Amino acid sequence: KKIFKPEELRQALMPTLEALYRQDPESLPFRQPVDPQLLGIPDYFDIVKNPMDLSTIKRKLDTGQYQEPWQYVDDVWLMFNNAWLYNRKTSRVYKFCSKLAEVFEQEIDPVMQSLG
Ligand SMILES: CCOc1ccc(C(C)=O)cc1-c1cccc(N2CCCC(F)(F)C2)c1
Repeated sequence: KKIFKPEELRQALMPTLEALYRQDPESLPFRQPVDPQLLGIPDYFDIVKNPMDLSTIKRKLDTGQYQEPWQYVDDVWLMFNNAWLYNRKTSRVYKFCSKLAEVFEQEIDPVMQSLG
């Protein structure tokens, strides 16, 4: 049973998160937690029960909250699923989410092979 050290996870997985941050404009809606009052979308927390964003994932990596790589992947996918659930298919946020999911799939695969 492989035990992953926090710095091993940070060194392997942080570059995949940085690849999402580097997408501009597509990462802009995801860099900070959704603020429904500021954005004028007060129904947000009625629809999205478990919010997630890039800055929260980065903090979890920096503070050793993930014991296994799949837990990090689950949080990235939670962020994507929240955006596809909440936003309309024609919206900027939905299409930007779809682009981030393509980028993430490409970056995470070789990294998971290396962590095996
Ligand atoms: C359109 C209502 O804002 C949102 C709705 C939903 C969600 C989620 C993640 O479900 C996010 C945002 C959000 C948050 C910050 C910035 C931005 N943007 C600023 C730059 C231009 C832009 F990238 F197109 C959009 C969008």
